Amino acid sequence: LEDGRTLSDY
Repeated sequence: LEDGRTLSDY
């Protein structure tokens, strides 16, 4: 998805 979605998570 996105790192912004969740740092190194998404």
